[PDB]
Amino acid sequence: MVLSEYEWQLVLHVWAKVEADVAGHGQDILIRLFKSHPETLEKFDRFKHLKTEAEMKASEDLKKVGVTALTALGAILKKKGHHEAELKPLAQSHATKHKIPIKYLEFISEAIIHVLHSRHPGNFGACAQGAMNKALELFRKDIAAKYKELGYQG
Ligand code: HEM
Repeated sequence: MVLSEYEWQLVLHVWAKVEADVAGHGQDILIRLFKSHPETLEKFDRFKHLKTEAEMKASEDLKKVGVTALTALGAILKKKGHHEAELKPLAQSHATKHKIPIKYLEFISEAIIHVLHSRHPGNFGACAQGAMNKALELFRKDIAAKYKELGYQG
């Protein structure tokens, strides 16, 4: 699949809103992920004891993890599908070290869309939601290919 320039511009326009406060957005996204899919928290060896939203919010270390993830995602989205350099090390760490199934990337894609819908309806209307779905789907498909190259199904 490919995104049009129109679609990339919708994706990057709403992404600029995230950058007003990446840490706050990442906190919402991670908490959404963990509460919607408690099994995902088990993958974070440093944080798997933080089993409620109140505990999650009170860890600056967890919020720094959120910043790291969203900063990397922002850089990937700005490659507009020419993102192969950014994905090889990311796939290697998530396939082989963190052991993240592709389905968990579908979960965090869901959480990202949910948080953007909650916080930025003025720039996350119907067209922008479709474009972001496609951009994150492309990210997951390209990661899944790199998983396969490393011998992991995902
Ligand atoms: C948009 C999707 C994601 C992006 C861009 C992303 C990015 C990153 C980056 C850049 C790092 C630090 C370098 C590395 O270890 O590769 C990291 C660490 C990590 N990621 Fe991801 N990630 C994503 C999704 C996920 C998901 C869904 C999970 C688990 C359900 C996960 C689990 C982890 C863990 C456990 C670490 C190590 C955290 C720590 O330092 O304690 N990642 N991620």
